[PDB]
Amino acid sequence: GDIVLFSGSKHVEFTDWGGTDWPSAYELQPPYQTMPFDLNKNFEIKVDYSGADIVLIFARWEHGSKPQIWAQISPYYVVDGTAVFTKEQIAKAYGSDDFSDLDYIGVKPLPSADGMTVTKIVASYTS
Repeated sequence: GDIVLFSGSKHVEFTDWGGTDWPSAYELQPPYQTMPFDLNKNFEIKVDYSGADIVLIFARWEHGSKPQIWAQISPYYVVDGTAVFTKEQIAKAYGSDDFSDLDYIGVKPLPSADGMTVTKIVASYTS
């Protein structure tokens, strides 16, 4: 299956690492929002974007003894203005493919004069 998480034209301005705030094109908080795709499946996240380089963040906030995970990943690869992020890649960054503690998923730009525009985000299942 292919699951559209967003389609349209979402623009994010972010011209440098100036502030402590870091704006996103797309965010999910699994503990708080019903999920549009199944993290347990072998998935890839595909993002059609332009204007800035792009990063996917899987994060777990710090809770007692467990540290904050900020699994920021560059695309597994980019093709044709589409970034592809894989579960295996995400898992390697996150430390595991156990997402039972996952607090945050964010798609974010790196600094850009023009800002980043996302047109489509798709989760597809791979096997």
